[PDB]
Amino acid sequence: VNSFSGYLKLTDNVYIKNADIVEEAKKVKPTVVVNAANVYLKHGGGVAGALNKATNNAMQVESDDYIATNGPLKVGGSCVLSGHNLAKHCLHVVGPNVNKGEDIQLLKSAYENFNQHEVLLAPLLSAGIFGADPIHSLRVCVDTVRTNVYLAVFDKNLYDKLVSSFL
Ligand SMILES: Nc1nc2c(Cl)cccc2s1
Repeated sequence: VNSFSGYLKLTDNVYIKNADIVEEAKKVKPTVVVNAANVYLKHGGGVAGALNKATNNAMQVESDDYIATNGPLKVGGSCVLSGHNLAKHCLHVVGPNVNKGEDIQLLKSAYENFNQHEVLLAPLLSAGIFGADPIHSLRVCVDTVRTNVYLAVFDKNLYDKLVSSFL
């Protein structure tokens, strides 16, 4: 049993809810929250910008030190950093950004990072300002992630379309 409430069950291991991920993290304090990161961990807007704002910029400060030591992530890659006030850990995952011309086949590699964690609160990778089709992102998630994933969808309209169209 876990703390997640109000989710629709899509499969054995994938759950979905219309919820503001910043507000969901604050309520649940999950072991892992996933950030929709870029390779520079520059959390300016989107999921990254919203989560970073909720940490009072502490996520960005920590991220800048990580990049100064390690250099940029790979598209499809990830790193584990602090969850600050939102979670124990934040898994920063880089899905491909279609608005930069990145290979959408890298979306499966991105979701494979989730399999290193037994339970996660996450957004749909490469959705929103990363430009991918969220219906596609949900299909790749279901077909790739084997651990227990609780997906948060900000847009009520999109949430209802993801559920109604789910095979
Ligand atoms: N507070 C929140 N901001 C966002 C943004 Cl900017 C994108 C996607 C989901 C959420 S939840």
